[PDB]
Amino acid sequence: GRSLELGAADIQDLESFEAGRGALPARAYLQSDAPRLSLNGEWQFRLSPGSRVAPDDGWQLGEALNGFESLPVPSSWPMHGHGAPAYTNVQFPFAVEPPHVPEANPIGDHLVVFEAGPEFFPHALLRFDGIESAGTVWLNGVELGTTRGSRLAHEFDVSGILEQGENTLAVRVAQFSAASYVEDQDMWWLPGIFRDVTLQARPAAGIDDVFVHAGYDHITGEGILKVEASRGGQAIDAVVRVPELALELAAGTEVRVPAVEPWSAEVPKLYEAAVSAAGESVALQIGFRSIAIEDAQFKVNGRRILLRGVNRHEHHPRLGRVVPRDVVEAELRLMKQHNINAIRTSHYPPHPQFLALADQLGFYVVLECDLETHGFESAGWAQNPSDDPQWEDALVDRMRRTVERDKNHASVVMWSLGNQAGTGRNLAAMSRWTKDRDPSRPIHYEGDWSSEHVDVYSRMYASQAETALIGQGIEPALNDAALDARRRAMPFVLCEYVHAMGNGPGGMSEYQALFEKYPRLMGGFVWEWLEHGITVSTADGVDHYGYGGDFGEEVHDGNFVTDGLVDADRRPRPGLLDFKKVIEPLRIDVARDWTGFTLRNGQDFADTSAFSFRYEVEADGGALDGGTVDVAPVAPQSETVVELPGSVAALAAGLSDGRPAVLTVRAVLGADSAWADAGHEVAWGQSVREPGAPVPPAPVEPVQVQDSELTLGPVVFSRATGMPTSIGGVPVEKLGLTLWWAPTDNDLGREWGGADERPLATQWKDAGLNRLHTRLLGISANPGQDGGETLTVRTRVSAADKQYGVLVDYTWSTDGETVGLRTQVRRDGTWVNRGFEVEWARIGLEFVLGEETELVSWFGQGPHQSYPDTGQGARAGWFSLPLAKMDVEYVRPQECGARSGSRSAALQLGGRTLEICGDPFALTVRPYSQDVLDAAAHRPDLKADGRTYLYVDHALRGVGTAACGPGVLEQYRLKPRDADFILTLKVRS
Amino acid sequence: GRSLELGAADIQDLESFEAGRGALPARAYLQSDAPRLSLNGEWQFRLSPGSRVAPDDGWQLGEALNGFESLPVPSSWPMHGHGAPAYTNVQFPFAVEPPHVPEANPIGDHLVVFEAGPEFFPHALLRFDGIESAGTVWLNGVELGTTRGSRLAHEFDVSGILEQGENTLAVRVAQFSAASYVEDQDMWWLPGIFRDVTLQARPAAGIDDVFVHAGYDHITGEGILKVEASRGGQAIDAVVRVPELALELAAGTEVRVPAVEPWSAEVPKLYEAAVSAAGESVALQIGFRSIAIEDAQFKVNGRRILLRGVNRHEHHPRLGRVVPRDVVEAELRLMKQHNINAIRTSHYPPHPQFLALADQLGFYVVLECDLETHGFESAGWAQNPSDDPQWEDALVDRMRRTVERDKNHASVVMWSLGNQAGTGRNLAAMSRWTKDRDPSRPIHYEGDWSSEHVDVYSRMYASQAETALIGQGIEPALNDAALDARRRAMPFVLCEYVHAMGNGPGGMSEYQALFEKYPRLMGGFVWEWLEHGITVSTADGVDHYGYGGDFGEEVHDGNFVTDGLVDADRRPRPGLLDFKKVIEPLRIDVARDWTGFTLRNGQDFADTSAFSFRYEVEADGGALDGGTVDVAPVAPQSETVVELPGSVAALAAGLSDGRPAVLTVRAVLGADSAWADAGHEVAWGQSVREPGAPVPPAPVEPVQVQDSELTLGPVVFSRATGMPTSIGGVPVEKLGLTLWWAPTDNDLGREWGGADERPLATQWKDAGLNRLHTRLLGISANPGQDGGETLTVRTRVSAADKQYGVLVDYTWSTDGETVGLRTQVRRDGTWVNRGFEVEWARIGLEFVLGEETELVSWFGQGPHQSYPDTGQGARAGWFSLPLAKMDVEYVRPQECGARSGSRSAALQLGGRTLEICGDPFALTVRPYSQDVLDAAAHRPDLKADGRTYLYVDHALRGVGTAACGPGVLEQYRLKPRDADFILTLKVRS
Ligand SMILES: OC[C@H]1O[C@@H](O)[C@H](O)[C@@H](O)[C@H]1O
Ligand SMILES: OC[C@H]1O[C@@H](O)[C@H](O)[C@@H](O)[C@H]1O
Ligand SMILES: OC[C@H]1O[C@@H](O)[C@H](O)[C@@H](O)[C@H]1O
Ligand SMILES: OC[C@H]1O[C@@H](O)[C@H](O)[C@@H](O)[C@H]1O
Ligand code: NA
Ligand code: NA
Ligand code: NA
Ligand code: NA
Repeated sequence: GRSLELGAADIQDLESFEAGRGALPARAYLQSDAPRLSLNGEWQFRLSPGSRVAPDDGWQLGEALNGFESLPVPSSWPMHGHGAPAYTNVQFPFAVEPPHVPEANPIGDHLVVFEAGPEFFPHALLRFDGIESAGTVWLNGVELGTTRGSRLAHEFDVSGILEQGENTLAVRVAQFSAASYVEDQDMWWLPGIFRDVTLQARPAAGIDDVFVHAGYDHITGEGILKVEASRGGQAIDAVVRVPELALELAAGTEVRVPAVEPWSAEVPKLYEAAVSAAGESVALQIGFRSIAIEDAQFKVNGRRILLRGVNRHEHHPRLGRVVPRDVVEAELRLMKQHNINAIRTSHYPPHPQFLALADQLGFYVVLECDLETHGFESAGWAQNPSDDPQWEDALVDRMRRTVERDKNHASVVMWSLGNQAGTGRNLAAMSRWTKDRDPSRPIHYEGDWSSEHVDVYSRMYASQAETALIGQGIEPALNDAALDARRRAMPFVLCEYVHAMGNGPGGMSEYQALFEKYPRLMGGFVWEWLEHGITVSTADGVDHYGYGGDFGEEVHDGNFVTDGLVDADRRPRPGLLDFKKVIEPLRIDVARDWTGFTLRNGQDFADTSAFSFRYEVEADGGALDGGTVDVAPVAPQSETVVELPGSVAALAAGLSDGRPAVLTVRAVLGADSAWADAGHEVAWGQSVREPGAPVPPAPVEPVQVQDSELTLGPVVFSRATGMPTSIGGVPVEKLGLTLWWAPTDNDLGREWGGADERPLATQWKDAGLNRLHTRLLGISANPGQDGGETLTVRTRVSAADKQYGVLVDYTWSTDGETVGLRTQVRRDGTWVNRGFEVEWARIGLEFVLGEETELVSWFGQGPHQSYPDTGQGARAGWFSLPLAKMDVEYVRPQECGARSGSRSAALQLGGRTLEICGDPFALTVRPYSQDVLDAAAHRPDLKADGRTYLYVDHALRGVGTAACGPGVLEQYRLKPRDADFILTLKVRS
Repeated sequence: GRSLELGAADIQDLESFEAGRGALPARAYLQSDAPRLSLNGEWQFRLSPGSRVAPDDGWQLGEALNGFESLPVPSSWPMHGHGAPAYTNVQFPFAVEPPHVPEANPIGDHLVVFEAGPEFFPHALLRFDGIESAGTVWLNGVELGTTRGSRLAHEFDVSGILEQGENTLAVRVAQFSAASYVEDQDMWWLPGIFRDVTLQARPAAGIDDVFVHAGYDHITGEGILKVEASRGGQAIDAVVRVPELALELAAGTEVRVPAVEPWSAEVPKLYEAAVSAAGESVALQIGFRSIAIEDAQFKVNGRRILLRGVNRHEHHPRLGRVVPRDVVEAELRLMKQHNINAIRTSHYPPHPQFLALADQLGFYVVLECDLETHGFESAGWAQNPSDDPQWEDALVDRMRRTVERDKNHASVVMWSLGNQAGTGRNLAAMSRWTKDRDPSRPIHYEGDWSSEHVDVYSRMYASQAETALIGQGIEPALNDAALDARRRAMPFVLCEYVHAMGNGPGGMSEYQALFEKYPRLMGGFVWEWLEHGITVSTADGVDHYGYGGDFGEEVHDGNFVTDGLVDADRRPRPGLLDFKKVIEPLRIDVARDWTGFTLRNGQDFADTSAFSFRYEVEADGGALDGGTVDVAPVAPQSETVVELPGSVAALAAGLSDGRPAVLTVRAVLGADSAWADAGHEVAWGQSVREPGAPVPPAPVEPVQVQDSELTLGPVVFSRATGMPTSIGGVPVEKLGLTLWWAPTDNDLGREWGGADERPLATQWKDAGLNRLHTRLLGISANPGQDGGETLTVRTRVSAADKQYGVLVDYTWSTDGETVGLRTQVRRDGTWVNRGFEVEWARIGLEFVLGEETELVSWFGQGPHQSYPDTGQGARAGWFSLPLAKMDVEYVRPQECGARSGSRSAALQLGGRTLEICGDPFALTVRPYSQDVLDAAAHRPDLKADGRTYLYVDHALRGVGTAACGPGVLEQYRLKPRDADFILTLKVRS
């Protein structure tokens, strides 16, 4: 019969399996002297909820615009009130039935008027560097075409459509399209024209495309240069000038430069070049380097390299997918400042401006195509576009555009087909296309472990153990003997490892030792550089980051998008401070006798001439000595023993026994670089003269007994509970055993393997670890010394409904000045619950004091937190921080702020100071309780209550990376056990 | 050394394994002419948080009372502001380490001054009928003793301690003691002196104990009477008078009464008797009945009986464990009014006054000892007191006191050792003790399935299938051949079945048919009679019930305590209305031709003389005919065919085809009974002349097309969505498919068996059933009739991230007056998620109307809700209720209120009325959405939004009893399938 539905045609276009239509051939992004006009600025924007109600009212013509309001472009429009951001990880936010699209599909109509001078005639084009996800483009009312591939560039010919003077550009953007099925990255869904829009003139006798080939003969030191130039796809005559190298050559001819300085992330040497035809000149930066796979090793310029990498998404906490250039420059500088040398453009090509910065600052780049079909996995990959022939042209297009845009950049050392897209015919087609087009760069793809269509073997989150087996070449064989032979000849990369969500990542050091030991291991890229937090405010206007669910999403994945080394505003997390140290390119081992240090240059190409080597001896009262020592340049992968000045060793010999002192040797920048100023720290090592264990105070002065209180020097006990009620005028509200901490994001993740896959957080809750109860068994005084008396308080700790417990005995002693506390812990019964062994977070004490703390000082590791499998970046020394600065501003509050390896601590409580000494303990000080910390979903929920929560831990569990990847390694697990530890306390007024 | 802890002695007493000390021998509760004074009234009360701080300040003497305030006694003191109620099911609220007690142990000091006249001298006693959990008792400063067994009676001799005139009674009650380990019932923890306190004189030549033996010879009709009387444990001479039977006999001699009328729950004949010694007379009610197990059947007075039972806890929503006498009488009347004939005193003996009411109203009683160790189960029963020899005397005591108190009551037909206490030596000792003491009553205990120490085979929540196998005697054998032979000779009882939590219970009819078919099946007792809800109010003072967690509990079990047939205030839930019908003691099957009905007397002893048999024919406009028919008494377990007056059949023959009419036959009380008034309904049956399927309207008048709307008679469609936007001026805000409902408590329970034990609620959430999305595929008009046109709207329904869907096509038609809606549903793809088949809650439509509804009327089943496996109590007829009265006030809001079997419906929306007809559909009407219903944890969270949510379901799932016991039976499950159904709509103004 009849057909009455609306918008069927717009929707049928959105449901297209094809690439964009009407676009010029894909080419490089080129700096050209051709006239250009940026259309970035204030556009007009109208939002309709779906195609069926998007007006077809000739709005493209620019006149009589009702419903339109101002909107900046580039933009991610949900970041400007229009709709809301939405976060899913794997799950699609719409029903999975490709190529169909939901009825709720935000449609954004963009319109801008601009002036086209005569220099854009006769020929010109319009360039869009990114539209998420489907663009339709009209100029002065005529349709130029459509765009597909949200992070890829499209160029449309406007010759004979651009009119001199006023022009009107109209763009209809659909959030969802068939392309959404192939853009399922773990990140926010954010439609918009989110990258540059540019009018460019195309002069006659110009240059459309250039393909730089710049190799390096590491034996002769020769460069191998060929620069290809074309117009309309055909090779053209052009001249290539490289002044610094005294070169003038024809485009299209290979020459041998007698001697070039080769490009690497370490020494990113770049030669300025120009490719000139009659009507247009293109300016290039040329880095001479050759990539090769040899002996199951990934080599640049003849050397195996070590990738110290991160996964870099593009995200801004207020602008969405638009990352301003000053943020890009700052964050790339920040990466270099933390010894990073490699970037994976997870999981799509970056802004085109990124590539020149990577060339200049020096990163080995894995440039990744915009392709991810992860949400088909949950259905056994049924309908996976990667293996559906109908999607072949769309996916080859995506790969073509990815390669063509960035093929001229030395920093790109690998092409990646995409991410988490399964296996399939279209991936093979993308590989063959890339391999034919650009043999000079190995192909990467992790989704197909057989590695049939790639040149490197890539995995995500392989455990340290499996990595060690791969490093030795003894991983299990593939069933296919041919494929196994190929894959065993491949070097191995962790495209994602040590997931950096919340407190953590743990186990980074164990990976690094393998990277150093085994040449086949190329290194690894941390998942991920940044947290995708989005700024939002509450009533009082206090700012904080939002995550999945905080924007009304029907389906989401919560804080899983906040999984980074820096926050959305690029403030480092402790994991980055640790990472910087783990990947430091020099190793400095200070001799115990302070006569010198062993120095190993862990770089691949550079020597140590860029570094100044500094030493300082610090003591309780500050610096005793310091200076700089001169070090003959150490070659890459070599080592030497540097003598320290004799005054240092002599100072060590003169220290009275038990006086703590720390010798630190640092390698800093001898001069300003392009990524940091002179004096910036790159590497360091220490040797510590530990303080002698604190003398327990003689048990002098007998305990005083009263009706309800007991008194032992400065300590007052409740005779009912047997617990201290004040120490030296400091009110104590509670003292008890701790075995639990507020779960980290890692603790909320499933630990696969074994019959028990409950997250540790759930194991703890089931076991009652968060709700310990204490029963008093007895209190007794015993002869001490010369009248004095110790006080022993015996308790048992358990939880409601459990038969297992620990016996905890506190023996107190005092000489009137310092208080001696010995704690003994003994397992009672079998610590099994729900059929599995219970594990502990800690063995420690919680002191709850009835006064606030202004300042915390300690001798130990710092300044930032450290847990058994983290804190590589925490060095030995003396530290002091205001209470608030002891905390860590994770988006979801969780256990954090512990300072492991403390020998002494001092809390300033108003006018008094509480001092704690003893054998190594971890230190934590909070203005709120653990229950307040666990309950909080965002930082504003953390309310101070005027108390001080002081945690002193004899033992801590590790933090691992169980949110995604390995849990805590065996050596850092904490099974129930017996324990004993001494402390001394003292209050100064 | 020294020992400084406080309260060690009080705590060591609380940790005692022994029974109470200093108490008189256990005896019956006896109505005596001895002087008595109740000390119930306003006592003084002081609360301390534990033994170590409970003052030892001579408070027992009554002078200088600081910290004391007024408190009524009996009381559960947390119900009066002192502390808070706390609910755990299985889990103990304290660490499990018997006999030890937590430091947080509320200690309640009770004190009262009273006057003792001379009639309490020389000898007297003090009687406590219940103290939870540990009592210490002083009178005028001297310690009488202690109490253990919280629901058991203790009596202390006060001779020479009671002083003439003023006396001061002091009682220190500890909430927790070693006894708590054996009182772990699924209920609130509520300390207090919660039952009577009584001063009783003990005259010389009195009677301390009496033991009535009153058997019945069902062959001769003789009574067998022996009344034992004792003083100080020794048999004494007394005279027994039974006037009605012309008997005067000696105590201690067995006589044969020539003819007695025997006692049963159906005919609770009681003979008044007095047992008199010189100094005291005891008044008794004697019911002659004999209990016997024969041929694997439980028989009373020579007949197998059917138990129609409930589990009766003692709970009051504002007074806790104190249940006022008028509530006890009312609720027992209410039970009889719903055909219940049996009570299990779950899981402790009731108030002593209960036993006379049960004798008088008529219930077969399972009287259960106060014993439950359920919380040791989770540890493999390690340390279970039931098998720990140190607990033998305490547990034998409990059983002794239980039996001695109530052994004289005919209503007690079984003794139960306790509940969920595992297996063990002490249970065997309790059984042997009871068996020696009172052979006249079989022993019940469910915890030991081997049944070694019991006389009946008892289970909880055995499935209908397993019950059928037990009923046939073909359940699997025990390993022990001797024990198997014993158990197979036992009749079988479900001490708990068809858990009545929230919407439900389902599957009651399938159990009942087995009880009727198989003599070995004794029947069953529903878990439980009442919800243990506790009254609380919010800001505006609106009252509602609280459950676990609503009182600050650290560990609890939420609404699992609200699992009853009536609410805390004894308002019936729909499950009780269904239960009443399922267990109705007469079966009335009305003949299709309306000539008569088959009547089966399902009683065990009584005939049908107590019933008046009434008929009524009702039609659309009300009653057409009615009257009473006389029925010659039908013997128990017999049946007959009763003719109806010829006018009834003739009326059926005269009905024009399609005119609905309902013949109902009811058996009501011919005269007032002791539990209801004359006319009270006991049983009923119906025969319905169904209305003819509604004629679909001729598809006349063609559909009108506009830019954004389509019009088809009274219906206006949105051309974008293709859905109605108004019908006859009634705004329609949404129309779509439903497959999901707000989970019931049953849906939140694990369905054991199979690899999938996710609750159904979780299966639905994982599957996206609660978040369906609809895509429009096409809208088309088609030739109807004489110009007219149908309108077909094709849609697909799925959910985000899922590949499965349903195709839903709506074909609309109208003649200008009525609207015809045909809906077609077709499965698209395989409905599997997380590896398991998805099940649906329903196949229906949700109409969301933009106006409120005042009234709902329908022809179908009613007046209360009905689901496929419930609604036995809903009868056919015409019903009309205000919107609010369509809802069901479950404590936790959940799916409820559906009216299955509807043929027509009418919603009054202000001035207009919306009418729905069609083949059988279920009807639900709410002022709030399903998401609001699912989110709500208490009724105050249900906010009306001014809309009407109308649900019309072609198919519904059952509700089952999966919260505890069987899920939905196979025949009521709802697997994805294709479906089609027609409806007609019409708006009257
Ligand atoms: O012009 C349409 C097509 O032209 C091809 O030559 C080119 O490889 C593609 O980039 C595509 O855009
Ligand atoms: O390419 C084959 C691989 O595919 C992955 O998706 C899978 O998780 C691996 O176990 C491996 O089989
Ligand atoms: O008087 C103490 C004991 O006396 C026994 O004769 C009696 O069986 C028990 O009830 C117990 O109370
Ligand atoms: O008495 C033996 C029984 O004990 C129960 O606790 C158990 O759940 C049953 O499976 C049965 O073994
Ligand atoms: Na992914
Ligand atoms: Na938290
Ligand atoms: Na229980
Ligand atoms: Na709910």
